[PDB]
This record gives sequence, structure tokens and C-alpha cells, in this order.
Amino acid sequence: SRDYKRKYEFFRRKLKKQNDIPNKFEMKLRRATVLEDSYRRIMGVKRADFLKARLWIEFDGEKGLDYGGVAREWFFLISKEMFNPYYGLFEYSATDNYTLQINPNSGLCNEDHLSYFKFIGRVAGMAVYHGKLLDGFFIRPFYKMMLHKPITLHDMESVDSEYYNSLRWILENDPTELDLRFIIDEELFGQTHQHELKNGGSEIVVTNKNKKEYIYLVIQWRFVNRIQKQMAAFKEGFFELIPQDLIKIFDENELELLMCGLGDVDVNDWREHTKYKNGYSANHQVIQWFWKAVLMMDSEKRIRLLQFVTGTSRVPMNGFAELYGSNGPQSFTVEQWGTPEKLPRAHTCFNRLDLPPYESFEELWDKLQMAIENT
Ligand SMILES: */C(=C\C(=O)OC)CNC(=O)c1c(C)n(C)c2ccc(OC)cc12
Repeated sequence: SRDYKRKYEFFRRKLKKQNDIPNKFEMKLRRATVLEDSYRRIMGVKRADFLKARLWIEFDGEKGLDYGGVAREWFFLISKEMFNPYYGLFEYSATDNYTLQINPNSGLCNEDHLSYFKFIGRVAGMAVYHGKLLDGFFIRPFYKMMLHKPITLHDMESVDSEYYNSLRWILENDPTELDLRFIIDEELFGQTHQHELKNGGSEIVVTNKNKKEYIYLVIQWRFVNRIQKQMAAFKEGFFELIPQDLIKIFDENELELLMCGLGDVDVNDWREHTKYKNGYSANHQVIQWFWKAVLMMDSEKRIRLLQFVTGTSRVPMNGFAELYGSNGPQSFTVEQWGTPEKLPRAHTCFNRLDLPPYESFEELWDKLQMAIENT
């Protein structure tokens, strides 16, 4: 089979251009109401295929800009809004994670919530159709639901590890003597909430004979049952732009990468194909601290550092041994430039981090992550 790169190019060949469509899609929005205005237009088009036209976007009556860049800005701005937990469509999967899942209480904000999921679906499809990325990472089960792949216990590990270990225990041992029932206790607002996994579930005991069912119903309750209509509205919109036949070529990792640009970076591969100049070296103290800092950063923040130094996020194929700059090949490198008072600067055309010789690890962390806060 093909690898991701060939897969993508194959996918692009199959995604045929739209003939029977106006040569552009005009929408004029206002930054302060970018959600309401984007929604109204994109959900108002005669046909979804109008969205496949080249994107002619205009913010606030500001006339005369490069539409390839204004659109990229829109994808960034509309993502920020759609995926803000304030609105109640999406919420963080856990207190300790940066990943997003559908909020099952979405309907309480807005009775009309489902049509907003279709909108988000269309915009996601538009990102994929025109080759731009959404700004936001979803939980793995979001990506599997899109591909109609089964949600597994393995998918619980990435989200909630303590809960995954209780269910793995149950899987690997006989739970009969625990006297567990076909119910789920949930903690909300400092109260206990018990839900039937099935009819008369409180009176049915979990054993080795029915536990595979048990684990399945749990996983469903956690990731599917309360969010079926929302996801189904999101998919309808998404599939109005990308035929679901075509998306099945990718698996859940490749799909995340396609839509959003993961998100899973081997820091060892990063470290062993790096150069050092202007006094720095493989074992210099400042460089040790740099590699410590990177190690402890969020996989989201590691990428935002890579975006800053490279140009955009997209680790090359075969790892960091084949990184390219502007003119030909260019390995990731660090140069001892400037003085501790100034932040680090990046030359994207030479994939190089100009890094001052800082005196402390925490100073390095302070200055490095300030200079990343821009993209
Ligand atoms: C509802 C409270 C909550 O988080 O419960 C799940 C808050 N959401 C909104 O007030 C809201 C606003 C201001 N806008 C423009 C919305 C559009 C769509 C939705 O759909 C859920 C909610 C919105």
C-alpha cells in the first residue's frame, strides 16, 4: 500500500474539480461577528458545491488583499470561535488534556445546535478541499467516527488513563467477585450520576461471559451515545464537501494530520539530526537545557515551536534527517546569536533557531515560549 504522502496525492487526484459552479465563492464578514456571519453565509448557499469554488473572503470592508492569505486567516479565526468551549459545541476531553470532544449538553445552549454542527462539518470539509488546516485537535474517537471505524478500549488510554486501566483490569481478570453492575457512575457538580448501560442494568452482574459487552457499552456511553446527532450533523456537512468514499483511504492518524496537522513528534529523531554553530555544540549547557525544555512541552507546543523555526507545521517524510529549507536541503540547526535580554529569532528559509546563551533553564523557558506566542 501507499504511505501518507502517496495516499494524499492519490486522494487529491480523485477529488475532482467542480464544473457546474460559479468561479468563486464570495463572503463578506466582520471580525467581531465572524461566527454568526460565517454561519449565515455557509449555511445559506443554494448548494454545498458553491463552497468548492475559490474562496473570495473580505473582512470588515477591507478591500484588496491576497485571497489565498485572507482565507487562511479565516480558517484560523473561524476555528478559534467554533472550538471555543464558551459556546458549548465542543469541550476539552479532560481537565488535563488539550484535545476536544463534542459537548453532549450542546442542545441546552442552543436548541438549534445541530445545524451549527453541520456548519462546522462544512468548514472542516472546506479546509480539506482547499488544502488548509483547522486549528484544533480532536480526540482519536472523533476521527474514527468520521471513518466509521470502531472505537476501542485502546482509544480510552489517550483520553482517560485511569479509566482505561480499570477497564483493562476487568478485561484481563475475572471481575465477577467485584459484583459490578451494568451501570456507569459519573461525577458531575460534586454529585453521583448513575446511568443504565442496558435495560435493568443495575440488576445484571458483570462476569467473564458478558464483560466484552460491558466494555463496549461503557466505551459507547463515554464517546458515542450522548453525541450521535451532533456527530451525524458534522459528518453530513463534512461529506457535502468530501465524499466519504474518498476519506476512507486514510486512517485516524493520517486524517488528523490531513485536517489539523498533528501533533505527534519524535523528539529523539529531532535531536539526532540537528546542527550547532557559532560556538554551540552537541553537549553545550544551553543546548542541554533546550532539549530538556522541548521534552517537557505539550505536543501542541512542540509543533508551534517547529512552525516558528521551519515556516509551517509538517515534519518531513522519513523524519528529521530529510528536512528542507528554502534553497535545497537544510537540517534543523541552532546558532548562538545575540544576548540574553533579547528573545530567540527564526530564519524559516534556513530552518535555524538563533538562540542566545541563557544563564538559567527557566529563563530559557520564559523567553523561548514568548517568542512562539505569535502563530
Ligand atoms: C451555552 C452554555 C453552555 O456552554 O452549555 C453547553 C452557551 N452558548 C452560547 O451562548 C452561544 C452563543 C453566544 N452563540 C452565538 C452560539 C451559537 C451556537 C450555540 O450552539 C450550542 C451556542 C451559542
